[PDB]
Amino acid sequence: GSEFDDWEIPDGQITVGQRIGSGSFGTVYKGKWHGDVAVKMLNVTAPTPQQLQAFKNEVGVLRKTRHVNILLFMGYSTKPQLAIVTQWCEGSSLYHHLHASETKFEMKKLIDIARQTARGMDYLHAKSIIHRDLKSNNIFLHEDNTVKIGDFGLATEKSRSILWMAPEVIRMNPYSFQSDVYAFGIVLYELMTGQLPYSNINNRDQIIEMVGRGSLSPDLSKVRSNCPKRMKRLMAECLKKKRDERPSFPRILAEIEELAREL
Amino acid sequence: SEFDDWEIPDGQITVGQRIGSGSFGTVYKGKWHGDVAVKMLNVTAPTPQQLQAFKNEVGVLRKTRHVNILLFMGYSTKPQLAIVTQWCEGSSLYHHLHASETKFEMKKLIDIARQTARGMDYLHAKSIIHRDLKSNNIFLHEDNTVKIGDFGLATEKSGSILWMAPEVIRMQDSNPYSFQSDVYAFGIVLYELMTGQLPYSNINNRDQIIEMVGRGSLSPDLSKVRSNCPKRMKRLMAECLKKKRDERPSFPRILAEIEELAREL
Ligand SMILES: [Cl-]
Ligand SMILES: [Cl-]
Repeated sequence: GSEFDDWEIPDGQITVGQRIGSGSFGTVYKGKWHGDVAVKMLNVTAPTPQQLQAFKNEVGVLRKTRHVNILLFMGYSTKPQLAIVTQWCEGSSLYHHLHASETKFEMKKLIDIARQTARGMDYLHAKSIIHRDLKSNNIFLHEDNTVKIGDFGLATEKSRSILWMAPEVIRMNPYSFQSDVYAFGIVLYELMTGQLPYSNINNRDQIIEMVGRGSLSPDLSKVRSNCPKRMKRLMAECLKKKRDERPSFPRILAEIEELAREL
Repeated sequence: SEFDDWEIPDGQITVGQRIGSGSFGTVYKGKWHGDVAVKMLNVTAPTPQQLQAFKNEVGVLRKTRHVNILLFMGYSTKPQLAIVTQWCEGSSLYHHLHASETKFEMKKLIDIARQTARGMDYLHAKSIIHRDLKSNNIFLHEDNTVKIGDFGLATEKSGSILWMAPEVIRMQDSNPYSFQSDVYAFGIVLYELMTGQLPYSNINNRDQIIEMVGRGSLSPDLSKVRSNCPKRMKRLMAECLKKKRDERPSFPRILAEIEELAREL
């Protein structure tokens, strides 16, 4: 029975702190409410009655999409600008661990992260939400070791980073549940290899079309030796160039769940 | 082995976010009865000989205390050689200036300069040469106090060249460091505060910078200072940046001068 007005965090209750970086539609800062929060300042200066109502509509979606493996929407703030407030993940991002700290995860941990990410993506798809922007950069590690997917919000506003782009997207509308599945395949690649795909190609433009046409795909030889065979097989499916040949997330999760029992 | 009441045992620190490289090791956020910073030292298999050398640095670190330098709170040996200090939630001056492009007010900038000079004044009164002062190891605490770090392991003592005095950059293999080369480093820091940038940002070749800064023929372009940088601060900056090192002012005078010019506001 709550309404949009009630999800505003009263002015002054959030102290905004260290700037973290850019996310979809805005800038992410660390903050303090009663506890740690993340605050994403939206890039909108003076919102028209139509843009405010759209913000209301998206917020309405965020309020009802809830799962242990996606960020919790905690409210929005109005001054100085519209902002989305969420819980803070002390473990930062998967990207930061894999590619910036070069943190060493053991195989069991890699697989647990893949499993939690698949659970999260499965829930979003079950709610008919297309993420469009899945990458290790917006997969977060909570202090309690849970995976929290982020950047799934403002989906409709979206329908108005090339490494995770399915070829049909990378050459072109083109976004689908199946393109989400591909980006997840790249995240599996990141996890199972410890590196970004195409690390041997220095020019984007070479990558953009070769992957687009289909003459370039991730080098699977870079996969760790203790990576389960099933996991390798699943990754290859999610990365199918023909989008209709990719598995869906109920299937992906089932495959990772069972594959995880064997351990 | 052999009890040391300042050592933190192998189980008691939780290492968290990797932050980055500081002198002589890697910095981590961590937990020891609360947030701390943990710097893991680049020593692999420490002999009991370097361990005693380290224990001696630790003795000096304990005694070096001032509101404007990091507090040495403990060390570890297992699983790795590490120094623990307080955590500064405000991160470094470098991160704000050149990564976040945080926009500080002139008053705040001058307060940071004032607090950093106080820290450097204390060190120099204890006859300590920092040797590596730069915006990267000037930290802002949650409570707004400036905390200087990276001054430890002085007896034990890249992108750091921007802060290197000309006599330092050209005699790098000859222990060129002095109280006066610290003062220059501080002048580069004033430069960053007053212009919002790294000096020589328009030049691509580090080697060109080393050579030119070494010959005295390249120096920070002081015209790039904000329009409202006080005249006294711009002059101080230029004195700290003198190529003749004995012509640079000492920190008691640098401090006094900043105190007053800040009062005029
Ligand atoms: Cl709403
Ligand atoms: Cl909530």
